[PDB]
Parts: sequence; structure tokens; C-alpha cells
Amino acid sequence: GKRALITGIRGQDGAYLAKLLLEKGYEVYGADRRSGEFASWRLKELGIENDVKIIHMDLLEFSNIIRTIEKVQPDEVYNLAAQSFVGVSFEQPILTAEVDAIGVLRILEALRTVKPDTKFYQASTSEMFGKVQEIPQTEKTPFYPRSPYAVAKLFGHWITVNYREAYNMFACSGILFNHESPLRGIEFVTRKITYSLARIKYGLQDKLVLGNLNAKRDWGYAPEYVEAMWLMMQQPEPDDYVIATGETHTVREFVEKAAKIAGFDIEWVGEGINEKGIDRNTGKVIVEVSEEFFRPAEVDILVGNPEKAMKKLGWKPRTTFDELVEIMMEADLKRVRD
Amino acid sequence: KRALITGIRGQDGAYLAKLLLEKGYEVYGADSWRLKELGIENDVKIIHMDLLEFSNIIRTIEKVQPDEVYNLAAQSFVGVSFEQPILTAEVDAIGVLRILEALRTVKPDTKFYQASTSEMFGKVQEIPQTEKTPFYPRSPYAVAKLFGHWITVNYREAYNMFACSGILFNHESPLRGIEFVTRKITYSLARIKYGLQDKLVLGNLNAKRDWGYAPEYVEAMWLMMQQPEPDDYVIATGETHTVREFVEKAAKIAGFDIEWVGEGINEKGIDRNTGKVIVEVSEEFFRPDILVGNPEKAMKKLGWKPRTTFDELVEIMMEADLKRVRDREVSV
Amino acid sequence: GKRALITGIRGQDGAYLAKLLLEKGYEVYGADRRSGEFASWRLKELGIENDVKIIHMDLLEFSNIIRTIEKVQPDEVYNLAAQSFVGVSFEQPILTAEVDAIGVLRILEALRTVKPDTKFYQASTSEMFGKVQEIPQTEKTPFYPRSPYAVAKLFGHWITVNYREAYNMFACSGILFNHESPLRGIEFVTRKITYSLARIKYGLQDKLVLGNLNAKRDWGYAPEYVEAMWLMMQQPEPDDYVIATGETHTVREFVEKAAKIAGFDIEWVGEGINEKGIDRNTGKVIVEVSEEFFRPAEVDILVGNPEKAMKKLGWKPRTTFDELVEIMMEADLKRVRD
Amino acid sequence: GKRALITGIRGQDGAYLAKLLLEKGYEVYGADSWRLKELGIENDVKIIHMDLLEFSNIIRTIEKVQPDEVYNLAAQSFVGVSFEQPILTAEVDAIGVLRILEALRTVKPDTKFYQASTSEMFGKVQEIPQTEKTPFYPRSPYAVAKLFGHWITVNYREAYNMFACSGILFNHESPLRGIEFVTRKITYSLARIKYGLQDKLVLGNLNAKRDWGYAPEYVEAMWLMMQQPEPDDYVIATGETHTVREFVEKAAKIAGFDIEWVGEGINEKGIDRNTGKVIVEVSEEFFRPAEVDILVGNPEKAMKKLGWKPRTTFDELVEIMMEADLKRVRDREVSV
Ligand SMILES: NC(=O)C1=CN([C@@H]2O[C@H](COP(=O)(O)OP(=O)(O)OC[C@H]3O[C@@H](n4cnc5c(N)ncnc54)[C@H](OP(=O)(O)O)[C@@H]3O)[C@@H](O)[C@H]2O)C=CC1
Ligand SMILES: NC(=O)C1=CN([C@@H]2O[C@H](COP(=O)(O)OP(=O)(O)OC[C@H]3O[C@@H](n4cnc5c(N)ncnc54)[C@H](OP(=O)(O)O)[C@@H]3O)[C@@H](O)[C@H]2O)C=CC1
Ligand SMILES: Nc1nc2c(ncn2[C@@H]2O[C@H](COP(=O)(O)OP(=O)(O)O)[C@@H](O)[C@H]2O)c(=O)[nH]1
Ligand SMILES: Nc1nc2c(ncn2[C@@H]2O[C@H](COP(=O)(O)OP(=O)(O)O)[C@@H](O)[C@H]2O)c(=O)[nH]1
Repeated sequence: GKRALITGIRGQDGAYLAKLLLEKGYEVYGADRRSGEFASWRLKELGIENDVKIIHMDLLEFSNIIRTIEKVQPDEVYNLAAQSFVGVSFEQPILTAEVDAIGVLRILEALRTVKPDTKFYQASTSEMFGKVQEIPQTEKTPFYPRSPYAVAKLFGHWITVNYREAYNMFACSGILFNHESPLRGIEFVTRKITYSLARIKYGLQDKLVLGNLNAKRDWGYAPEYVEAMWLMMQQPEPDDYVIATGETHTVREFVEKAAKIAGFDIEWVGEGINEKGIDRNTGKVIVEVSEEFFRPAEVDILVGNPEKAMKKLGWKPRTTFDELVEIMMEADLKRVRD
Repeated sequence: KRALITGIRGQDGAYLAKLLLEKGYEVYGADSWRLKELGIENDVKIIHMDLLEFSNIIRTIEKVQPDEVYNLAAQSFVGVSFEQPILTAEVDAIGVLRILEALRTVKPDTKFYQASTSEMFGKVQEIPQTEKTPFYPRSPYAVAKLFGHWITVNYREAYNMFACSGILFNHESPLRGIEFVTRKITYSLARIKYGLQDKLVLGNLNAKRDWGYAPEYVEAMWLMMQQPEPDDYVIATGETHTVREFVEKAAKIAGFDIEWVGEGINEKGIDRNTGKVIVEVSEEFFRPDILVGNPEKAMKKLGWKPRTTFDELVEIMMEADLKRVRDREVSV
Repeated sequence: GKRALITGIRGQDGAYLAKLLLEKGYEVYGADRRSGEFASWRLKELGIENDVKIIHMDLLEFSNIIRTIEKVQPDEVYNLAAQSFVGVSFEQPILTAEVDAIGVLRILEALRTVKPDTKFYQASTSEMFGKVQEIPQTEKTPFYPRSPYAVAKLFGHWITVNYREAYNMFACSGILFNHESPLRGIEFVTRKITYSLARIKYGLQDKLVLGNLNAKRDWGYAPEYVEAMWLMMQQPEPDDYVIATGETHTVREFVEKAAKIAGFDIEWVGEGINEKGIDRNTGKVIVEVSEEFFRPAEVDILVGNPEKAMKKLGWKPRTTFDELVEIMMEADLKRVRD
Repeated sequence: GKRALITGIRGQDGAYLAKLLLEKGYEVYGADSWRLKELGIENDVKIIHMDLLEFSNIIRTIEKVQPDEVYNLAAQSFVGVSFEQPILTAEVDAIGVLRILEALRTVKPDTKFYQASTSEMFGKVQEIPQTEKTPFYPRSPYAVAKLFGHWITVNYREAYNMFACSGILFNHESPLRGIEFVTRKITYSLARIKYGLQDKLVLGNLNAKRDWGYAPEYVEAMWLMMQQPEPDDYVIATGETHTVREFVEKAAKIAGFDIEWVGEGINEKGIDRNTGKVIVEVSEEFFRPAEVDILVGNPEKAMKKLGWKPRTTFDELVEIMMEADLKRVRDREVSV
């Protein structure tokens, strides 16, 4: 059937998207920087590791990209590959830009000269809003990036927009708010929390060390968000969509709710760098704060309004935040048991 | 104090070099008819630097130890940016970050100016445009410059570096490149005056622009850099003129009295003095979004405002090209 | 004690090296591009995942490298990070050179400016000998690289030599021949073979598809090879050393021997692209040959002579090819059995 | 009319090669000059933007030009600079080569490619004389980067059957040679001493041995390599060394000096037999002890397979350079 090429195929979103596209009767081709016996762990969990054709394509290598497009002749390209860690982007800003900004343009150029009727999805992000200029944020909210990651992703957004407008290419920018699942990488706050709490329960770790507990995020369920990616690519005309839950919670709340499911009754004492999460049952400190996990420039709050995606795509979130936290904690408890 | 200027060979690099030398700076230019024209070619120290590669930038910074860096170097053509978007991004976006990251690594106390542009506003989201107007870039050039603007902001905010982004609207001078419409107009009219050319071919004469005088804009760049705290400013006149107005005013200096006949692609300019049809509109250039800056913040905070008027600007450019064309293409 | 910085810390050699250095009383710091919950799988197997401090350092980011040397202040640096896949190097030659050639020079420049008395080890390779000019190959054998990987590594070798000679820096180039272990990545032929056979035995996989079965390699045991890295770094003078077993076998032999341990009795039928490995017991095809796994320019044979390393370092190979095959096959049988 | 793309068009070799190719009816594109102006070809060469530091602009350039032949002569070519800027040197002299090869592979793999390699790759010479089969031993980041250039070109040839040649050229000189080089220093300085503008020529070890050829003949070897049925690599050299002393003395004779050499090593001096004045001396700033590493190329393979050999003798070479510099100093630094 339709051929899809998914960059970042072995990431959270690449895996769920591949599963969805396989169900829709696609041939799925994927490129990723993750190699080795455990790289396809996410595809293995979904039972699709035999059904995806992995090819070598690096966002930094224009000629490799050109060849890949020439060889695959994709009907749809989902650019999900990125250096996606915000904290690391301050340490490696140039590499971050080359992958997250210029790599988008390398794909667009390869498509323009090799197969211009190809549909293109760019994995944009609520991180682009940074120091939010409106609350809630919509497609019309002015951007204010606060990390090299966010600045590079903003280039990726605007270059996608420009190829759509200037070349009449079918190019969509998905402005997705934080979305999570049991496949979320442990580098990220939500999975860091559940993975750590599970290990703390089974005595494999002493404490959970975090940065900014006051940070507020709109957190959704990734399987639903990749559905949104597919849906916008099926519209007769290309456009950009905010995909979000419309609901915001602190990192603190995530920890409390997760920890409850893990059997800890958290109380907070102290303030700022000195704040601690204590299991009320035992008086033990479970959660601590370290300046190491704070970003040089922080993003205090994100909350999206996905009204446009409801009206044009019929997309709406289904999984509640409380459901999300359970899903994640339960999966990680099981993992640490096994 | 030592200043390092990228794009030293351009309109703005040359005028800025002039101004800084007058202020007693040692001036280093990263790599000139413009510097010769200004008589400063032996007063500027030229050094190699390439925005395409990182290690040479580090070395340049270590060698020069600049107090101020002005990043004026750019692939600055919009049409070229559609043909070569990646090269454009490497120079106009990543090259900015390369300089910032070099300063961060070896000389973080250095002041940094980024040469941003009203092209970042693109499909304008407010009229007039201020520092708070949302951006809407419409070319790979404008997209790359937007990255340059935001990355400068981020280095300021993340590291408390002295990093300023100047959002400059169109500025012109006798040193303006012939590639640009203002020079095209003044240069063509002088050639027409001396019978070396028959007509000037242009786009939509209704098109509006905020045109200032380049030497006053490089002054705003320096002023931004002398403030106690770094910030970003819109630098502009805050008034638009049509291409038609520019042409008429330039024509008058050349001895023409233009009567306009027709509309849109049909519009032509006929000299009342001779009856010659000297201006025409082309399908090539004709296009059926008012870019105009509100520079009040620059006035309030820097005490900067335009001094040279539009009429004066046009006169300055016309008198220079009338003289150039005389000297180069007309018998004594 | 002494501080060591190991790039590529989560790969086979980085893992084993970290273990050795910890046993020698070092503080061990590591940078690696592999992240997430299964990135430290090798360090987890060796029981050292809590004794290694992982820092972010990418060989593509000069300023990140500089900052890392500044923070760590290492006494010894082992540059084990690489795009180390030969087949992929033909598809991504520039990225390969940027990591494997220029990355070496980036580290050396950082050391020269931050901490010039740091001892430096470069992970060079028998692959540099390519179309071999002498047999066996020694430190004095003229190079003849046959892939962009090998050309890049050759630059890495010569730039290390040059920094030693021109700056009197303690810089060593280890010319290590192929070395393997149960921690070897599945992208490489040996582990591909053992991993695939275990899965075939258990009906997780149908066939093992390989390329050039005629290729001859000198295959050693990785733990013994990282010992040699440390040994060269402890010598009065810096120098370069071939580390090898001196014994050469075909890929075909590797397959035969591994399959036997797994319970297959392999018969080879056909020739070239049509050659197939049949289980004499069942008549089923276990092994087949695909054009896709052949390299554009091949390395027909590598075999080293490590007599300088014996004479100068007291280093000798202890584990035989036959022992290595058993070690690898046994671990992969166990893994699939769980 | 075949199309040639030359990188490093502004150099000694770029200019002479452009001249030769035009003479052979090529359309010549130079990637970006007093040298081109001197040759009278400044208006016959199409100058285009290309930068070896970045990949996408190379691809576009190849697509636009559609060259039949690419000659990569662009380099950061200074050894001293290479120690100061080793990374930039490698980006231009190593990775830049791969960028061009990878661009041809992607959009025009039938294009012939010449890589400008160098005797500096031999460095600490592993044989004397050196041939295509002599093992390399680079001794600077310039030489290490150039070594990458050579081998990546070999690999593209072998891996993809691309027409890719690496010319291992020993020192070659001409009136177009830059002043930073000892041959021009000698000839330029001696022309200035003749006309009273300078007192002395100050050098290093006069016993220093070099293989010096005539640049136009060397670019001819480049073209010849590219015209063979099969691509291959060649040492292009004279096969004979002369001393710095021999260069100076022959040069001096052309300038009107009759040089007697008095002393040894750092204390050696050139004295004019006619006046008794010290014309030449050796300084500690330039002096290096006896060189064990004699760079001298055996070009027998080039003769056997290309029919290439040097035609301009050493004496002819020195004369050519000295006559050009005498004329230049007369035209520009002394009154009529
Ligand atoms: N998850 C979220 O809540 C949101 C994420 N985003 C974006 O969504 C996308 C996917 O998210 P997620 O699944 O969490 O990301 P992951 O980090 O889990 O996956 C990204 C993948 O990209 C690969 N990659 C990195 N660099 C390159 C490159 N040079 N060439 C090819 N592949 C490369 C990585 O490989 P390797 O593991 O080897 O490094 C990794 O597998 C990313 O673009 C991210 O920035 C945007 C909005 C919300
Ligand atoms: N093993 C052998 O038989 C021989 C190996 N070699 C060399 O020895 C070294 C180590 O071998 P081995 O352990 O098998 O190699 P591995 O591939 O297993 O490990 C190399 C590591 O380097 C990391 N890496 C890749 N690119 C970068 C970069 N951009 N910056 C920082 N880190 C990066 C990889 O991370 P990620 O997983 O995310 O890609 C990977 O974990 C390599 O240099 C290899 O080329 C030489 C001779 C013999
Ligand atoms: N990654 C990470 N984030 C943390 C941590 N502690 C607090 N945070 C905050 O949680 C928020 C979400 O971070 P993350 O999950 O990494 O995704 P982000 O939106 O890309 O920053 C940010 O504001 C972080 O500053 C931590 O230990 N790791
Ligand atoms: N990687 C790999 N190598 C193979 C395969 N089949 C045969 N080989 C050969 O096995 C030899 C060793 O390859 P590898 O383990 O990848 O290490 P190498 O020496 O770096 O190429 C090479 O000559 C390969 O061509 C295969 O399926 N994968």
C-alpha cells in the first residue's frame, strides 16, 4: 500500500506511529540513530519488530537522505528524529541545531528535488512557545523559545511552513504538547519519576533527585498523539495543529500521584533547592532537588488548546492525566518486578 | 577598545568601521571598494574568519580578544536563499550560534550584536511592527535570520551574556549594492539622463517600504552596545514611501518631471520635460503586508531617531550615482 | 585515585575498560552517545553501572569536549567512541569522518589547550591495513584502507602520532585487530552469528543471512584487548602497538563452529551468492547469502603479529578462537533461553 | 567543448591549468586574481562560488556546471598554519575532498576527479627516492589531512569505479609562485639587491636538498592523468635534488653576481667575487641541521604510463624565475 518513511522509528513516537500505520495497511520504513539488540525494544513491546524495514539514514548526511528518498519513494514522511533532550541542548547547541533545524531542511530539499509530491510531517513542539506569550497556547500564539532545542525546533517549524507556502508542498507542522507512555525515554521527567519510584520501592535506588518541581506541563498519552499526526496528513490540504489535553499539572503533582500508586504517601517540606518529598508512612526522604537538573533558562508553564484539531480533524484527547500516571507507574512497577 | 566586525565589506560593515574608528576603536574586519570609498581601507585590520566552520572562529576570538563583536556577515539575498536554503542557514543561522558558542567558551565577557532584519516579520502580524510583533518569515533567508535572532536572545537569557539583536528595517546609502532596488533606481536614472539607457524596469510602483539612511542605523547598533543592559530594538523611520515616490524624487534630481499614466502592470512614467517614457512595470518584477517599524523603544531607551529625511536620502543616493555615471560612462 | 575519561563508555570496549580501571583504583568518567534504560546494559552486566560517572560529550561538539576536559581534569583519556560500522560508512562517509577522524583531532586540541599532560589513547584498528600490504601485519605494515571508516581511522592514527611527535604529548595509537565477547554489538558478524543461531534454535528466527563467508579475520577476546590499552598507557614512553591473536579463520568457520555448539550440523551447498548452510539433521536452510551484506570494497584477510606488544608490554592473547566461539554461543543461548 | 571545474583557481597551479585547458578548447570554471590577469586569461575563466567547508553548495555547483572534469587544487596549504589551525586545515584539505567526491557520487558519478596530493605525505621518508609504492609518514596536520584526501580518492575509485586520480606532486615553481616560498624569496630578493633596494639575502641551511620542477609541466601531468582510459595515482617530480646553494648561485649569476661560498653551515656566506661584498648569509631563524629526510620523487611510472617527463631543466627553471623577478623589480620598484 502506501509507503511511509519514519525517522526516529525506535523512539516513543516512531514506535506507536509505526504500529498505527501498520494497522492502516502501510509499508513502514524507518531510520533511527539507535542500534543494537535493545534499540528495537519499543518495536518488540508492540509486536511489530518483524514488520518494520530499518534503513540507515542520518539527518546530518544530505547525500544519504537523497539516496534514501530515491530508494524508498515514500508516499508520506514523518520526521520524528531529533536530539530531543532540552538539558543536553545547552551543552551541545550546534549539534542540536544541525539535527533539529537543518536536518528538517535537508529532508525538505531531498523531497523537493527527488519526489516533490511526498507528504511531509514535521515533529514540532510546545517547547517552541517557551516563555509563553498567551495562555493557553494555540497555533496563533507567538513563539518564545528558551533553549537551543526550542530555537532549532522553531526553525524546523518555520521552514516546513515556508516549503508549504512557497512550493505548494504538502508539509504539516504538528505542534504537539508533551506526550508520554510506558515507552517514554527515562531521560524525560515523567518516565524518570515512575522508573525511579519503582526502583526505590524494590530497594534498587535510594532517592529520586529532580530539578524544578514547580514546572507545569500539559501531558497527554502518546498513542493518541500519533493518531493526530496521521490524521493531519490525510486532510485534503496541509496545515499546522496544536495537539494537547488543555489541562496542566506540576512536576510535584506527577510525583505525588505516581508515588501513591507505588505505595508512598508523599509530603513536601522545605522550599526551592531545599525541598524534599517524604514518605509520611516512614518519615524517609524519597525525593530531593538538585540544581544540576535546572535549565539555564526555564519553561515555567505549557498548556495547549487543541480546539482547531477538534474542529478540523475530529481529534480529541481521551486518556486523563490520572489515567496516564497509572499506566506509566504500573508498567514500571511490573518491569522492576521482572 | 577592540571591535570585530563580520561582513566588513558590506554597506553596514564599512559605515560601522568608519564610526568606530572615529570613536577611537581598534577595528578588525573578518573576511574592498566600500572601505576605499570611505578612505579607511588602511585603518582596518583584516583577519580570516569563516562562519561555516567552528574551530577557526574560536581561534579568531582568542587572537583578537575583541571587546565588541558585530555579526553583519550574511547570505543576504532572498532569491538566492530559495536556491541555496541550506548554505543560507549555515551562514545566517548556525554561523550566529557558532560565534556565540565561541564567545561562551573562550571570552564570555564580549559584547555581541546580531544583525537581524524586518524580513523576519514577513506576513506582517501587526502594523506598524515593534519588538513585540510576532514574526512570520516568508523565505529561507528570513527563517534563518529568525533563528539568528532567537539564539542571540537565548544566549542573553541563559548565560547573562551581553547579546543584542537589532531588528533593522531597510536602510540605504551610496554604498548600497546595485543588486538592491534603491541603487537600481538611482543608477538607472543617471544612465537614462545621459542617454546611456532608455528606460528603468520595475515591479509594482504601489509597493511600500520603510527606508532609512544606513550610517544612522550603524549608529543605533553601537548605541545598543553601550547600554548598561543588553536588549533588542526595532530600528526604522516609522514611515513608508511607495516605490513610485522613490522614483519620482530620484527622477527630479536627474532633471525629469515624471507624469504617471496607467495602473498596475500598465503603469508607466513619462518625463514631462522631454516626453520620454522612462519608467515601466514588468511581469517579471510585478506582484499584486506593509513593512514599517515603530522605533519608539529605541528613542526612549537609546535616544536614537532618524535625522536624515527621505527626500535627503534620495538626494544623497542620486547625486552619488549621477557623479559615478559621469565619471565612468560620459565623455568630458 | 587517577581519573580516567572513556569516550564510548557503553560499548563493548568501554564497558570492559571501565571494569578494569575500577579494579585498578581509578575514578571512571564516561561519555557515550547511547542513552536510555538499556544503554548501560553492558555496564549492568559487569556490575559497575553505579561506579561510572556518565557525562554528556559528543565528538562532534568541540566546545562541549573542551568543557568536559575542563570539568573532569582526566589523568588518562581513552577515545573509544566511533561510528564503528564499516558497511554504514559507505552510506554515511562524511559523518563517519567527522566522528572517527576529526573527533580525534578535537579531543587532542582540547587536551593541548586545557590539560596537555593528559595521557591519550586512540582506538585505531586493523581495518586501516585494508587490502593488506604485508602478511602478517605489524606496526610497520603500510596501510591500505578500503572503506571510509578505515580512511577516517587512518587519519585518527596519524594525527595521534603527529601530536605525540610534534608536541611530545603522551599519545598512543592501539592498532587492535577484531576482538569480540558476549558484549559485542549484534551489527558485527560474530555476534550476529551467535545471536541469530540461538534465536533459530528456539524458533524466534528462521534464517541467518550473511554476506562474504570467505572473509578471513584474526578474532580475539575483548577483555584481554582492553588490558593492552591500559598497559600501553602505563609505559615510560608513548608508542603504537598491534594487538591480535595471530590466528585467522573464515566467517564460514565461525558459522560452522557456532552452529555445532547450538546443535546444528551445517552442510554448505551451492557457490557464492547461492551458497546455503543446511542442517544435515533436518534439511532446513539455516544460513544463506545476500548481496546486501557485501561491502563495495572488501577486506579479504587480516591477521596480526603482536610480538612488539609481548616484548614491550608482556601482553599476549590467552583466549583461543575456539574458546571465543563457545563463550559467545553459550551466552546467547542463555539469553534467548530467558 | 568539455567543461572543467577547477578549485583553487587563484593559485599558481589553478592559473596554469586554466591556461592549458582553455588552450585545449575547454570551457573553464574556477571555484572561489593577479595570476589569472598575468596569464591574460582573467576574462576567459568563469568564476563561481564554491566553498569546500560546506556540502550542499558543492552539490548545487556540480548540478549547475555539469563538469566533465573536476580538479581539486584548493587547499589550506601552509604547514605552519596547519599546526595553528589543524581542524580548519582538515575540514578543507581532508573532508572537503570527500565532500566533492560524495557530491559527484550523488548527482554526476561519471565526472572525472583529480585530487591534488603532495610529497609532504611522505614526510619522514620511508624510502629514497619515493614512488607511488613508498609508505607514507606525514609530519604535520597539513600532511595528515592531505593523506586522508589521497586515500578517500583511492577508495572512491575502488569502491564505486569512479574515475578518480590522486597526483602526488613534489615541489614545483614558476614566476607565479607565492613570495612565502623560498624560490621566490631567493629570486625576488636577488633582483632587489642588484638594484640597490636591499643589502643581503638571509636563508637557512644552504645544503638543503629539494626536488624542484616547473609548475606548467606539472599541471600538464594532471591533465594527462585524466585523459587515460583508467584512473590511477602518480608521483610527478624531477627525480633529482639540487641544493638551496645551487638555486641561489645560478639565480645570482643571472643577477650579475659571481658567488664564492665561504664557510660551512650556519656560518656559510655568499660573497661576490667581483666586489667582495657578502650577498648571502645563513641565520638561526631559518637554519636547521642536516636533513635525513630527503624528499625526491621517482617519476618512472608517469613516464611509462603517461609519457610524462620534465622538459624544462633546473637551470632553465632558475633562469625563468630570475628573469621574471628582475623585470618585476625594474617595472615597479626602480625608476626608468
Ligand atoms: N515526546 C514528546 O512529548 C514530544 C517530542 N517532540 C519531538 O517528537 C519527536 C519524537 O519524540 P520521542 O519519541 O520522545 O524522541 P526520542 O528521543 O525517544 O527519539 C528520537 C530518535 O531520533 C534519533 N536521532 C537522533 N539524532 C538523529 C540523527 N542524527 N539522524 C537520525 N536519527 C537521529 C534518536 O536515536 P538515538 O537513540 O540513537 O539517539 C532517537 O531514536 C522528536 O522530534 C522530539 O523532539 C516534540 C513534542 C513533544
Ligand atoms: N571492537 C573491535 O573489534 C574493534 C573496534 N575498533 C574501535 O574501537 C572503539 C570501540 O569499539 P566498540 O566498543 O566495539 O564500539 P561500539 O560501537 O560498540 O561503541 C562506540 C560508542 O561510541 C558512541 N558514539 C558514536 N558516535 C559518537 C559521537 N558522535 N560522539 C560521542 N560518542 C559517539 C556510540 O554511541 P551510540 O550507541 O549512541 O551510537 C557507541 O556506544 C571504536 O572506536 C571502534 O571503531 C577498532 C579495532 C577493533
Ligand atoms: N528531564 C528532567 N526534567 C526535570 C527534572 N526535574 C525537573 N524537571 C522539569 O520538568 C519539566 C519537563 O522536563 P522534561 O520531561 O525533560 O521535558 P521538557 O518539556 O522537554 O523539558 C522541565 O521544566 C524540567 O525543568 C529532571 O530530573 N529531569
Ligand atoms: N557486519 C557483517 N559482516 C559480514 C556479514 N556477512 C559477512 N560479513 C563479513 O565478515 C567480515 C567481518 O565483518 P565485521 O564483523 O562487521 O567487522 P569488520 O572487520 O569491521 O568488517 C567482513 O569482511 C564482512 O564483509 C554480515 O551479515 N554482517
